[PDB]
Amino acid sequence: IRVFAIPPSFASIFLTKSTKLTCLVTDLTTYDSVTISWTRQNGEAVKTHTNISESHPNATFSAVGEASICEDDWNSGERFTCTVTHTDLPSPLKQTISRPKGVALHRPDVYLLPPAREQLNLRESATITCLVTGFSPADVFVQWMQRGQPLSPEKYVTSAPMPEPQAPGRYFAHSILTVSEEEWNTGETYTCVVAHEALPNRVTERTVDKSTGKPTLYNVSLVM
Amino acid sequence: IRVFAIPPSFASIFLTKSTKLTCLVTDLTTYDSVTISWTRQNGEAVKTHTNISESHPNATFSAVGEASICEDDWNSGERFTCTVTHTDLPSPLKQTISRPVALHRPDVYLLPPAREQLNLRESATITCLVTGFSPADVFVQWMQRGQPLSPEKYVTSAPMPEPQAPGRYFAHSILTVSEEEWNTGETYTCVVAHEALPNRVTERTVDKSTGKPTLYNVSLVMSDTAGTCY
Amino acid sequence: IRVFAIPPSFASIFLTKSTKLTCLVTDLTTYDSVTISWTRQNGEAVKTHTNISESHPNATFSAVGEASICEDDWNSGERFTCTVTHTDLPSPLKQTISRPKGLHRPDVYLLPPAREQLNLRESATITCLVTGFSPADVFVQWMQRGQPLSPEKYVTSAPMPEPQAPGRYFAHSILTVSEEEWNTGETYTCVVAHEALPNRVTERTVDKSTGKPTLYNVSLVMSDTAGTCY
Ligand SMILES: *[C@@H]1O[C@H](CO)[C@@H](O)[C@H](O)[C@H]1NC(C)=O
Ligand SMILES: *[C@@H]1O[C@H](CO)[C@@H](O)[C@H](O)[C@H]1NC(C)=O
Ligand SMILES: *[C@@H]1O[C@H](CO)[C@@H](O)[C@H](O)[C@H]1NC(C)=O
Repeated sequence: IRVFAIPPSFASIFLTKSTKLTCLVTDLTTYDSVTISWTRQNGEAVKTHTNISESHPNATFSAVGEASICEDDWNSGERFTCTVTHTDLPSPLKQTISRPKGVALHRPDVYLLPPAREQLNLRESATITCLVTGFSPADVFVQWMQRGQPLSPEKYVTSAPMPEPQAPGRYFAHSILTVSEEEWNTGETYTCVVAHEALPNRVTERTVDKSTGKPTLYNVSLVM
Repeated sequence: IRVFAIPPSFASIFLTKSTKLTCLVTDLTTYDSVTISWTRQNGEAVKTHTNISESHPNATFSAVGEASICEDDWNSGERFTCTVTHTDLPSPLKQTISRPVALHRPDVYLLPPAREQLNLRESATITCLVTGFSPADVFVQWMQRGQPLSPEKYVTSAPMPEPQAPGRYFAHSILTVSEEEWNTGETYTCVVAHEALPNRVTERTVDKSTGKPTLYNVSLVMSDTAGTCY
Repeated sequence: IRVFAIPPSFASIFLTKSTKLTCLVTDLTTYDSVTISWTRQNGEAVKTHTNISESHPNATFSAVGEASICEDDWNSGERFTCTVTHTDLPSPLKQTISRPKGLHRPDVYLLPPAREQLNLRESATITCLVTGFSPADVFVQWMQRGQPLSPEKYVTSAPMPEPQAPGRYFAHSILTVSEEEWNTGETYTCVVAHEALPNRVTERTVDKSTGKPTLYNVSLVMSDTAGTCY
């Protein structure tokens, strides 16, 4: 008799440029032929839903209802409801879900930290992280692109959001990039883009090179 | 009715300098005569539980318990079971917790702040990158010339598993400090204690003198009439 | 008729992480049918020992016995008594050994090698100086990269009180390294252990050029019109 719903975060909408509504109903009795539907605040009908998940091997039934709409409807303020109806249910339960509004809105600050000098001494690998702090809300999406070509999602893992101790309403995140030491010698800019709902373009990247953190080495002056 | 028993994490052992295991009962009604105890592999005298809770906001009753054991009798494979004889359950509830993997020495690296970060002259962040270690639950803290900092100042991160390495983990630890408190000192040695090192505890420190790789310059002067004494 | 006893040194509880008490039985006649064991002031069960020593050819009784205990029992205040009964001396000989019941943090000052040693192009000596710590009997070890070196590579000097401060001590520990291995760019950190630091473990690392950037100011003059000055 447990009902849950995962709201569509900004990190998932930015992937396919389209929001998706999902509902997770677990801790129920294993039975088939379960009707899952979505109802709006005004009762307007929703689009066709399919791709219903099966039951878990541990005697747990899970039903997922997919519904794709535009970002304007989700940002307008309309509230949805994951209605679950079945024979064993004495009454059709309801659960509302929407986008919480009324929080802070600060533009993210990207600080691409250069790799440490001692890391390159081993000549084994090199982990370049992208420090992003001072943003609201949390759960932002970051990735890496190789001269415009995105890399595989497996290489980079987004750190879990966590509130900043020195800030009342800001968060921070990390995104490492494990690459070989010999690779970061002929370019490898590794632009760190950030997805947030405060920037005018919602995307901000930084361009670096091998001689980024190293200051000038020559100061030769000519006197004539 | 579920009973949990959180094993003593390595982070709490080093900080408190004393091991302490907790085994409490949950999902129980508001009944009295609820006693708890500790049973070892063979069964001997244990420490009496103290600091009993009162109640919970969700209309339930619980009783936590702590004991005092040694550190050598934990990594040898010994098990500790907290047997609770509930009044409403004819069968006593027993929870056995113990410890068993590969061991890799952690790698400690300190990342200096970026050049563009100091241009704002608002705050400075120092990250001590720790990667390639096993198992998880590693405690990372910061100090200042031998004086430890308050736990509210520095906050560690979660032990996210390394994607490239199938059996390693990486952690992060930020330290937001003022911009003016960086060019006059504040080494902020990154002290980290792990259970896969010959010396257990290791620490590394960085400062502003780590850079400037012999920034030399040669004055090229020719066909000039200065009339001075070099 | 005197039974010696070796107190648990701080240098022995860190290298092996196992504090064990041992009382040396000497100055007695060599005979069989003897009872050697350990007793505690509390009055609980005490583990026995093994590895009985041989017989001294100079007609001197010798016996060694060690038992494995925990680490918090010695620091709590519990006393351990080693009583040995001999046929010639029926009177028991009680040997109560306990740490004194009553402190400054050590300072690691890694002295860089001089230039005269490198001029001979034979070897290089790196010493680690630690001053201002109490009490004595500390442990100094050397580690390379991520593993310790051989025990014979470095020898730790005996503790000696500071002639200036009556409540401070100092220790010395040198290390032999070739010139080629010194200019490679290694660390050769000095990690010690003390019973007063918040983490009890500290280490300091250096490099070939870690003190100052050592910038240059050389000027190249190729003008034949600018005269010189005496
Ligand atoms: C060389 O650099 C130093 C420090 O950067 C500076 O003081 C000196 O004036 C420079 N030499 C010349 C000829 O400008
Ligand atoms: C080198 O610099 C020092 C101080 O910067 C100065 O005293 C000295 O005269 C300089 N050498 C020459 C040859 O001018
Ligand atoms: C030494 O550095 C000073 C700047 O501090 C500069 O004025 C002088 O010309 C330098 N001496 C040389 C280049 O011989």
